[PDB]
Amino acid sequence: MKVVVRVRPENTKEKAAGFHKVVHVVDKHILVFDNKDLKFVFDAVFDETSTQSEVFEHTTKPILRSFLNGYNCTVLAYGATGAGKTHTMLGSADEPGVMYLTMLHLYKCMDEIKEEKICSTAVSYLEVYNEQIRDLLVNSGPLAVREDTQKGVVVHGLTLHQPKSSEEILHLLDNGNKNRTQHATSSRSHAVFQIYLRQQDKTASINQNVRIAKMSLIDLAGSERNRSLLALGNVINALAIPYRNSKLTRLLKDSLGGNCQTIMIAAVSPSSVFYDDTYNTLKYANRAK
Ligand SMILES: Nc1ncnc2c1ncn2[C@@H]1O[C@H](COP(=O)(O)OP(=O)(O)O)[C@@H](O)[C@H]1O
Ligand SMILES: [Mg+2]
Repeated sequence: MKVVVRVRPENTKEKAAGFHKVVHVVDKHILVFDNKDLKFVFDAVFDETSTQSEVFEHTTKPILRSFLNGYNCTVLAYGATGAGKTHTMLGSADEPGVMYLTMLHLYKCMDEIKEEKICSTAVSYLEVYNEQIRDLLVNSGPLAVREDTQKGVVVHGLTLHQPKSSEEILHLLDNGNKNRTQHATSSRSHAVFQIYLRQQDKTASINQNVRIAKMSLIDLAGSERNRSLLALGNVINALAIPYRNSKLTRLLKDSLGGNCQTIMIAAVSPSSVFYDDTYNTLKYANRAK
């Protein structure tokens, strides 16, 4: 598991009331929390000026190399409410986040390799709220987690989609985000965007049985002081396995387990009003390595 940290910039109000900053980014790998004057080291640290592109380049852009080699991949956006999880994963109208950037790059990579491999993909978007799985793109009752013969986790009843263009990708993700359980969006909504890749050699037959590769991009529930969130942590400690303890971890039974390429983007607010939130998130992220 790769672990990176994203420090968001303070908002207009926070700056006016200019309280002391609780996080100081030294360089690409090192930050300082706070006294306690704690030095943390991470695979990557993105400061207040980081663009979506920089985050993408150091997160899913490399992991896509693994995805196109048939490895399941997982990206977990973790941290307290207001820290940046959604801006990072979904983004805004001006700055599309990691889900969109990932999808465009995937489409570009599939086009580039068409002389070596035959590809097709689909995506789904679901929520876990209160141990209930809801399809975010079609109004349906809660769904259950099953397993195929090859120990692929399936969500029976989840709809699959094929947005071809930039705008369809944006529209799908926006619709999905608006159907998350409301509070603004509930702080306890986990949102799980998944991409399914079928890939085969040029010379294989068109119905060769091929394992579907899965990338999960996950905007987690807020960690501010929820069986799913804590179960996630039980699994993460463990690894460094209680997958069954929760709906979320059951979901990821095939997507965290050794083999998979996984990354955590710990989002943190730098303001001293979020001292405790940030301290806990930083300790959690430090645990995940
Ligand atoms: N790095 C960023 N750059 C600019 N604004 C950000 C950034 N990260 C978060 N924000 C802003 O702070 C806010 C809270 O971010 P959000 O992603 O919704 O938090 P979370 O999903 O972790 O609860 C939003 O208004 C968002 O636009
Ligand atoms: Mg959010």
